[PDB]
Amino acid sequence: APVDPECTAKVGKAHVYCEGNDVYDVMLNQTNLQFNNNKYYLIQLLEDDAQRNFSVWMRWGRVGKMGQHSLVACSGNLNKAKEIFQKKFLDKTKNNWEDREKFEKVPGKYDMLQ
DNA sequence: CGCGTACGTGCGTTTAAGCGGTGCTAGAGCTGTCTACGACCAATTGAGCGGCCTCGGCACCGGGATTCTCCAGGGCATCATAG
Repeated sequence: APVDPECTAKVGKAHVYCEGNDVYDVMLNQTNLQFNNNKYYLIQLLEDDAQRNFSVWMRWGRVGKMGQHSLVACSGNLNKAKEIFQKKFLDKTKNNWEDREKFEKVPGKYDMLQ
């Protein structure tokens, strides 16, 4: 579960935040040959060293290609960052982040990399 | 083969052409003279002609540059699809 080197705007200067089970770094994949879907989605929380100053990285596209990405900055509070992260994970998977352990692949939603 | 417009057809309106006359006069046409211009003619001579050279512009030949034609693609943007 390494920080993406492809995030040039953020590589080098920060360390991804995790907590045991709850790892706020993850890559999800969805393949579906019926509809020719083959897409991935990485999410990464990064902390500043000086202050409690966090950033949420999202990156998604067809497998292999960087496609598109978004940076939502959360210098305000890390809890906001958890909100964005967990809410988006639910939106995208229909699984809660606290209950991420018992993942059940519903059709047309992301699964993660074991 | 399709499409669109402009000319033919037909019909009604206007106006000067045609017609017929009258009248006027410019100039066409005729006639008579006479002169100057061209025919004519003979002699003269030089301008022009045939002949004869002759040199430089042109024909030819070759060779290379440029242009014209031509085709193959360098490369690169439209489009479908992703996420």
